[PDB]
Amino acid sequence: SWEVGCGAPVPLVKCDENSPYRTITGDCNNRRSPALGAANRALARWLPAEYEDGLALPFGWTQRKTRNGFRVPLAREVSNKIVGYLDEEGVLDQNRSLLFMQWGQIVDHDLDFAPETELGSNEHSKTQCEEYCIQGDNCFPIMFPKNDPKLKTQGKCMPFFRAGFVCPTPPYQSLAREQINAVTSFLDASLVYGSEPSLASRLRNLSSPLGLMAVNQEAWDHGLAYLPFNNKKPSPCEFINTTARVPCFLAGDFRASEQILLATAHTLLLREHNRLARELKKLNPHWNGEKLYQEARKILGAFIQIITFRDYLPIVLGSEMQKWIPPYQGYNNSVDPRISNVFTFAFRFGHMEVPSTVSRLDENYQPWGPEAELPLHTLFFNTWRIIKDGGIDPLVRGLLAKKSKLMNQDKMVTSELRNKLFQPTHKIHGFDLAAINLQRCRDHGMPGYNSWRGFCGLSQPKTLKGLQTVLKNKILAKKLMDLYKTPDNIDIWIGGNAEPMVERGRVGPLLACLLGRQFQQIRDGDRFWWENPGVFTEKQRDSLQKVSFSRLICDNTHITKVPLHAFQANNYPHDFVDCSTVDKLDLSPWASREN
Ligand code: HEM
Ligand SMILES: *[C@@H]1O[C@H](CO)[C@@H](O[C@@H]2O[C@H](CO)[C@@H](O)[C@H](O)[C@H]2NC(C)=O)[C@H](O)[C@H]1NC(C)=O
Ligand SMILES: *[C@@H]1O[C@H](CO)[C@@H](O[C@@H]2O[C@H](CO)[C@@H](O)[C@H](O)[C@H]2NC(C)=O)[C@H](O)[C@H]1NC(C)=O
Ligand SMILES: *[C@@H]1O[C@H](CO)[C@@H](O)[C@H](O)[C@H]1NC(C)=O
Ligand SMILES: *[C@@H]1O[C@H](CO)[C@@H](O)[C@H](O)[C@H]1NC(C)=O
Ligand SMILES: NC(=O)c1cnccn1
Ligand SMILES: NC(=O)c1cnccn1
Ligand SMILES: [Ca+2]
Ligand SMILES: [Zn+2]
Repeated sequence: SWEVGCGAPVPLVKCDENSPYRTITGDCNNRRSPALGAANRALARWLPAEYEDGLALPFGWTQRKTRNGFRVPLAREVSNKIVGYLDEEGVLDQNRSLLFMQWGQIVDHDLDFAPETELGSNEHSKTQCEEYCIQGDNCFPIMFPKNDPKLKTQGKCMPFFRAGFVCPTPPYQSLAREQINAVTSFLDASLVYGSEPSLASRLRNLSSPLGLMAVNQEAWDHGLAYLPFNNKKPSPCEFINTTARVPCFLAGDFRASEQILLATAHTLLLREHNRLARELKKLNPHWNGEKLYQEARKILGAFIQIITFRDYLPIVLGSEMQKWIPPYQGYNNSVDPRISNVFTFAFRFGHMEVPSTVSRLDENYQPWGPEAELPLHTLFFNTWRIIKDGGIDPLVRGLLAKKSKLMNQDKMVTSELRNKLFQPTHKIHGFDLAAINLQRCRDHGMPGYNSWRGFCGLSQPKTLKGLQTVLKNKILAKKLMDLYKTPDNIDIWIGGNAEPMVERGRVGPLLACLLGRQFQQIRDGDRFWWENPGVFTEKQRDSLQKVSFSRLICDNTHITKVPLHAFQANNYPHDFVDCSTVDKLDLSPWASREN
């Protein structure tokens, strides 16, 4: 009965089966089904979508329509009563660097992107939603509850537009709405190179046969490269400071400039590609542009995969790492490599790891200048602070020496994100990411908390006392029950993040299962996984095994002192060393001798 499937909007595929390299769109990875994992196709559904009308209306759209007999609470009311807090003191993670939060953002970006629908061009459809808060079509405004401080200073709501969906942009009516993943599902550095041919070419430097990525020609970081500017107007980065008038950066991913430390991470990755390309050129003078670029791109992809699976996932999943991601056993073409719609919400556990401020530190790892520490919100879409205020080095020192925020049942998300988020085209630092996450969860037709608990083989609390035991928190379960009248209605983003973290990890049991299962598939179902026999030669793998985020910093910045385990909390100068005692990536095995 279940159909072969739709996909009118989706592009046609032709595959070079000889190709030793990935496509930019992800197509051709799986040979039997070439479109699996490819960008711009529907996110996978691990469970049937749950919409108010079974097809496309989110729960909460029709006021009179209940979910399981109860009205769903406003996303902003759950944010105000459960997610927010005042005191930032004592909220830091004693054993994770700020780099741990940032890498999580980088990895998410590489894997999934579900952009708001496109209809606002030559239209006030976007202007109206914002200006008048009238719910309709793609406009699904986040209404402020009665006692909300924002009602007094910001109006009746926060604009919010429904995510883009496959086939008709216009709503379909026989089968459940499926949201689109605009990027490639493989952990493949698509955030650096782009997931569309159109964008991938624009990022390259084709003026020279060196396989380099294009760089900024208007500014340099003490001779080091910056990413090219996106000269698209309007620009949110110019808008945050019309006097500095510095635009956003142009990277393989559309969100690169959202916050200063993400732009910073993208810069290091870009520098790495060119550094690898230059190096390869030396060793194999005979290799042309396409060759160099594809080879450096392939090494960068492996670097990202290694740092992620070897350093990052174990300290996220703790004790559950083995359970869900057993040691590698090779490529399995039977595995669905597609990112699931629920994983795009599970991975948002990172939102509770973002601290309230960002620091710039000098070569002594001491405050750099008079305004060295800055509130996070002044840093959304902020490029000028990097270009006109010291480059990226002082920021990278902060990523190593400062701490991530620790998830806390009583202090979930910092007000820098919960009350002062800046959204492009909107003019103010007054949005709420936590509310947007909850409204989105509904937009995507997410099944509720207990459906996912069942999916992960975990208990399904039906009462306040039952929920109290699962969350090991009486007061939190009581607020959740007061808001959602049954655990069955609790949105997965908030339910999953409310659970106490597993041993040696940073997420609860439910998230560990959703995340673990996804990463296992991402690895096992990738024909181009770095450790799959034949992708790299065995000597190349011996060389890749040494990659480290410390080495990445050393080779692409002017920082000469770094920790050996960049993700753990590290203090200067004790946990820091000279870049000379740190393993280098040895590109000797890439010397291809032919004659
Ligand atoms: C200051 C740092 C961060 C900012 C400002 C931020 C901001 C945002 C915003 C504005 C959205 C779009 C929300 C929506 O429209 O539904 C989003 C989505 C998302 N965020 Fe974050 N975020 C940050 C950190 C992170 C971290 C550390 C992680 C992971 C460890 C992460 C994971 C995600 C994921 C998976 C999505 C959904 C992406 C997609 O599939 O569309 N975020 N973030
Ligand atoms: C594309 O690559 C060319 C060649 O590397 C770049 O041109 C040069 O700019 C460098 C700075 O990296 C100068 O030192 C040289 O005068 C030029 N070098 C050569 C070998 O000609 C060009 O800037 C690149 N274009 C973009 C947009 O990145
Ligand atoms: C926007 O960017 C400008 C340009 O850098 C900032 O102006 C600088 O800030 C301090 C003075 O407070 C000085 O260190 C710089 O020399 C200033 N330059 C100039 C030309 O004034 C400005 O503070 C930023 N404004 C906002 C709102 O972010
Ligand atoms: C390959 O993947 C399929 C589908 O997920 C799975 O059932 C099977 O056990 C995997 N094969 C091996 C050898 O693990
Ligand atoms: C600090 O973190 C690392 C993992 O990154 C771990 O090996 C070490 O035991 C941690 N220390 C404590 C006290 O948890
Ligand atoms: N961290 C994120 O996933 C993100 C960052 N900026 C915009 C949208 N999403
Ligand atoms: N924060 C964001 O959603 C974002 C990031 N980059 C470009 C546009 N929007
Ligand atoms: Ca990808
Ligand atoms: Zn310098």
